[PDB]
Amino acid sequence: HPQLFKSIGVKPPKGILLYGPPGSGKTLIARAVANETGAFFFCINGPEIMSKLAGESESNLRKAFEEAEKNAPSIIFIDEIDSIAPKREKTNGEVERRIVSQLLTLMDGLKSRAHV
Amino acid sequence: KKDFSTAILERKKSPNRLVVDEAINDDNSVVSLHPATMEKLQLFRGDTILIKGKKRKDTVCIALADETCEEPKIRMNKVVRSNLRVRLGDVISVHQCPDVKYGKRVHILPVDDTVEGVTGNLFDAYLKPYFLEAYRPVRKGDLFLVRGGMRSVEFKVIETDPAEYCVVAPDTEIFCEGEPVKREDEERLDDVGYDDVGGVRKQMAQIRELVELPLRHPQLFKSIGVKPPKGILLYGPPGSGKTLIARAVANETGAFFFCINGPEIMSKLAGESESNLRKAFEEAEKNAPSIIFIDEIDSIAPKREKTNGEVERRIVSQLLTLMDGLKSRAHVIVMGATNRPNSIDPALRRFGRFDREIDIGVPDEIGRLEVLRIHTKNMKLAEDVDLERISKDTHGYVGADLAALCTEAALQCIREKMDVIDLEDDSIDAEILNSMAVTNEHFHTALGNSNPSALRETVVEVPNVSWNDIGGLENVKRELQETVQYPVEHPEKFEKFGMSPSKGVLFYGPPGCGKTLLAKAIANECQANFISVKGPELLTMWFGESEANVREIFDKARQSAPCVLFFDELDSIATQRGGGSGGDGGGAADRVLNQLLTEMDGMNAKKTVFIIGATNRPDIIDSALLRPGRLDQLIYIPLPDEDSRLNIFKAALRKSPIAKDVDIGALAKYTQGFSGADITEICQRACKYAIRENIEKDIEKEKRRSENPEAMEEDGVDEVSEIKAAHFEESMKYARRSVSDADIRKYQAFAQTLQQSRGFG
Amino acid sequence: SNPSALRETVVEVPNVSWNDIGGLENVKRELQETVQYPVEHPEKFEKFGMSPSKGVLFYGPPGCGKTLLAKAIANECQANFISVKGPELLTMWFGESEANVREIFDKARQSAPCVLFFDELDSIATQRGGGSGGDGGGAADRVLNQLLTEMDGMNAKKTVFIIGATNRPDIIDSALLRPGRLDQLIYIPLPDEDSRLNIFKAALRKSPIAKDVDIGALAKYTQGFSGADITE
Amino acid sequence: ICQRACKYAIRENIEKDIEKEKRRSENPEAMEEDGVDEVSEIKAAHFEESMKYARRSVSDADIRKYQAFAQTLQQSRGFG
Ligand SMILES: Nc1ncnc2c1ncn2[C@@H]1O[C@H](COP(=O)(O)OP(=O)(O)NP(=O)(O)O)[C@@H](O)[C@H]1O
Ligand SMILES: Nc1ncnc2c1ncn2[C@@H]1O[C@H](COP(=O)(O)OP(=O)(O)NP(=O)(O)O)[C@@H](O)[C@H]1O
Ligand SMILES: Nc1ncnc2c1ncn2[C@@H]1O[C@H](COP(=O)(O)OP(=O)(O)O)[C@@H](O)[C@H]1O
Ligand SMILES: Nc1ncnc2c1ncn2[C@@H]1O[C@H](COP(=O)(O)OP(=O)(O)O)[C@@H](O)[C@H]1O
Ligand SMILES: [Mg+2]
Ligand SMILES: [Mg+2]
Repeated sequence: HPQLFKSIGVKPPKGILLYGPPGSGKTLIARAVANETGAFFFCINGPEIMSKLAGESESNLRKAFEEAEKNAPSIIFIDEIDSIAPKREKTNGEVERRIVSQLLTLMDGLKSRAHV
Repeated sequence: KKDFSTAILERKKSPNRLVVDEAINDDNSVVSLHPATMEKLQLFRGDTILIKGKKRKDTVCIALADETCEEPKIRMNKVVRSNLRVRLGDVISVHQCPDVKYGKRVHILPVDDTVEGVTGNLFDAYLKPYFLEAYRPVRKGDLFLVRGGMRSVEFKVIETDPAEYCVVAPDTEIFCEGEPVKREDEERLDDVGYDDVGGVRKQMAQIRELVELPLRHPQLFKSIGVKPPKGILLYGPPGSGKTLIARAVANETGAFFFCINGPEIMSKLAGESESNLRKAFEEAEKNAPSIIFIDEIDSIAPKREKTNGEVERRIVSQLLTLMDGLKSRAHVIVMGATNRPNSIDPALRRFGRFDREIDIGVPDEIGRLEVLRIHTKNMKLAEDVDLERISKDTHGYVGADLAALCTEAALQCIREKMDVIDLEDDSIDAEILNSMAVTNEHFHTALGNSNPSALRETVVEVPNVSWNDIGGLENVKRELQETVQYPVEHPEKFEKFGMSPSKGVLFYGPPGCGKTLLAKAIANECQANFISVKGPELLTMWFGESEANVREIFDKARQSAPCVLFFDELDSIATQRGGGSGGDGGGAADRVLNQLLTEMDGMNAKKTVFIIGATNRPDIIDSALLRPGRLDQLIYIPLPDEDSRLNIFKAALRKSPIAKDVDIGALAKYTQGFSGADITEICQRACKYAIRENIEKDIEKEKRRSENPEAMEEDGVDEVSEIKAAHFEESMKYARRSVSDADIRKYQAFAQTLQQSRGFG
Repeated sequence: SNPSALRETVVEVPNVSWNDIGGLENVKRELQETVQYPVEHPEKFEKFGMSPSKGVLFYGPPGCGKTLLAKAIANECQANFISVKGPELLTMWFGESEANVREIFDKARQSAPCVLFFDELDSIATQRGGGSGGDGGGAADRVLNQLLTEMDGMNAKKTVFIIGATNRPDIIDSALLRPGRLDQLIYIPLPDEDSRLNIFKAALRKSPIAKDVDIGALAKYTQGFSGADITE
Repeated sequence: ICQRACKYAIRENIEKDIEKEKRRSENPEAMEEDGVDEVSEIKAAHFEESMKYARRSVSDADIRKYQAFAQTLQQSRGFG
């Protein structure tokens, strides 16, 4: 129902961060919402993206974002952001910095909405 | 004289610019002036004039005359004003167009939102009848509204021949050329202008003086002979409006823009960033004048110690080498946004590189009100939104948090109306989908449902606490005035005697008497920026950030002169250096004390930045802080007496109703030597007893009325409910003083120890 | 089987009501008019102008009915009750460390309204005297200052109440008694003859009692006994 | 003491200046008379006012302590 937000004039939020104890139902809640709302759900696992070779991880993330923006409406359930985007107290891994910056750039370029 | 620190923003009066307001005539190409305006401008009947508005927008309109119009107003209708991106009460320039040049290969196409369910043909019923031989001036891109019946069809002028502007003559051969322009054209709603940045009127003034003047007036700088600065480095709390200010000042000036991003460059693989930066700079230089906004510059040039990465070092070196090469003087201005001035690699702070630094701090009360009024110009507000109280309630909210608050308020307003709307489909009724106006209750709910983001930030403020609501202490007030205001307000007269006043005061006395109140009041009266720093904050931030705060506090106090820096609770750190001290905590306390002593020996050398400290027990204070300079001046804050107690009682009860039989003088005589804050606690306890009595009475009356429904509304209504003598009698009997006679005797003993001048009476 | 998240924080509404305690009638009235009214009837105070006080320090003999009082007031207010003891802060100072205390207040801020409770303050609120400071064993230098800094920011929030308890009112530092940080002080006394009668009735409410036992005789016998001793 | 006298003198100077300005403002018919601001030197009244508040930075025991610490190094006094 985008009509309400068109009439009252507010941009709906475009990001949710579920956090809680490990094994408490976060993935289940996300999957239930995706299946109940009938949207084109898309899953990006943490270690799965982080386990691939250099250069391939950015390609996978870019492909996933483009595919989600291709079949609007869509959802991109990034899983375990702790693994792929850790807190940067001190790190030197070039692949880690590249993947974090790629995620930031894609997230900030997502502002063209199209129900993502 | 005038304050010229913000001398660029204000307009200059001219007989060529007028004010915009409403009119009567409703033709798409007419505006009604007063004949005196035409006489002053040497304009006549039927002339087609050019109107120039905000964000470099302009149009052509036919100017007619009427006596009802006022000379300083233009009487602009709604459609043209919408095309000019202005509102009533703004300034619009006027000129004359010599070349009408009726168009030949014009193009006129409609808009999607008005052709939905269109009645049918628009060529022979909407376009030709009202624009053939109409001689209406037309400018490319104008969204003009026409009616060929009940339906109003907006039209966008895709193309004209001549391209800029023309007149719709019968020579125009175009029909409704099929394609309706979608609303996406207004999706890029002319990006950001200047009215979309509000709350900061000095930082924007500095940015304008550094950017818009070099790129639009090289004559002044060439005449004076000064080399204008290139590097600019915005910084402030995250989400406070840095990128927005940069876009506002770069899009309004009309210069070539180039928005480099931090992670965007960093995301690319090694060996490409070094090429991307060089290509970006070489492209920007080629299109003088040029602005290069490098967002999140802290990501691509971090502190070298904090990275120890080869690729990071290489990209930093490439950036430095490129930046030093901007001396071509080809009007290339670099603006590197960040949020921590201490986290940037210091090699970028040298001369030639980023050297001007501007702090986009958190907005104040008027700033928050202005941000709210800017953001709520689209929501369907109700007729009871009181934004002044909303702005006053919110403290520590940066602009982004205020935008989130407005969005949350609208979401709450939608949620409150969830009873009627279904879930399978929507659009149950236009009227039901209408109304739903956001009232004050939604704003209160959203304010209670949200959190700030700048509570820990040092709020360099200008307190509103005046001399009043303190009471008594006339001698201390006058001594503080002579110590503070005169060296700031009249610095030239002290040169006549050549005796430079000191730059420190110490406040010692019983715990709680208005020690911070006097400092805040004098800062308010001098209108100097006030900074409140406490001992616990420094002690915890030492372990938080490895003592990278104490120098920063003095730097932020020095960059805002005049300033009355205030240290509260020196008793934690400023204790004398005992011989039995030990441990990490004592070491940290002594390190903080020594760092403070080192900084005060340079901040009190010059620059006239005032320092006032307050301590609860003076004899335990280290004797280093009483040497000449630093905190030499000593002031004792006494316990208030009967007259002062009456004054403070009146100040406390000024904001609350009081019964006329409560002899406040009898309360003053009732108390003796109380600790200032205990009087406020007595007032609060009286208020609590009064509230309990009033709520009990109301609940009993409601229960009585519910028990007997037939008892209609009697004359009994809630009165003023003044705090009567019973409340004070019940409260004062629970009084518990905070300072025993031993503490005041110790303070008096110390005061007399210092006051060796007792024999000079 | 054993839980995997037993060490997680506690956010709940305790089931203890006024009837679970007895003898503290005046303290019941005072706590009601200090906690319940400022949240459930807020606009009256701005009607009178002066703002209420946020924070209450209980002091009394060990085991005399302090924690039960906080539970009861949280139940009456129907606000989330977050309980953080003394040693937990010290052991987290070497776990999550510096940010840990902040996190607690954040979970107090996001779960408004709340009644944050600090028991065993004597372990951390030792006075900042001449012998204060010390190494990592002297947490009174770090956690006390961090707690003061965090507590000075809660004044802005309308309803996040702070309650502390301590058995050693003498050793408590003086920075926790200035207005803005635990302004009010309440003395929780040892239950007296009527109070001991009520507490014995409350303790034995859950179990059958023989017909030959007189509660009054036990109450007169047990004069000077705290609540924990009656329960024992 | 000298700085206190200077500050009191500047207080007197600003008070006199504002008094003259108010007198001129009242009945603005009063033109620019010959009462121009004088040298405004520090007067004996200012010094006497300041003297009544000056403290004493050295007690009666520290002087004797320093004298003893010096005298223990001056043990040739008995043979001088
Ligand atoms: N709140 C819940 N309601 C119903 N089933 C649940 C709930 N939480 C967990 N489960 C079930 O428990 C199992 C594991 O939960 P799952 O949602 O897969 O873990 P998770 O919380 O996603 N793990 P983590 O990534 O550590 O947060 C599944 O079979 C779920 O159906
Ligand atoms: N002073 C301001 N005036 C008007 N709008 C503002 C102001 N400050 C922030 N905003 C609003 O804040 C929203 C987003 O803030 P923005 O200025 O984009 O964040 P930022 O501070 O640039 N982020 P970063 O570069 O990550 O520090 C926009 O919708 C702006 O309208
Ligand atoms: N004479 C007074 N006039 C106005 N307010 C007072 C006075 N004395 C005490 N107070 C009140 O007492 C409170 C604390 O007093 P203060 O002197 O700030 O204590 P401290 O010196 O410990 O900071 C203030 O909020 C103030 O409103
Ligand atoms: N008024 C009371 N009614 C019932 N039990 C009480 C009462 N006061 C204390 N108790 C008993 O005291 C115990 C809890 O004491 P607590 O409040 O934790 O004291 P402390 O905080 O000193 O440990 C409970 O087991 C309870 O049975
Ligand atoms: Mg999971
Ligand atoms: Mg930015």
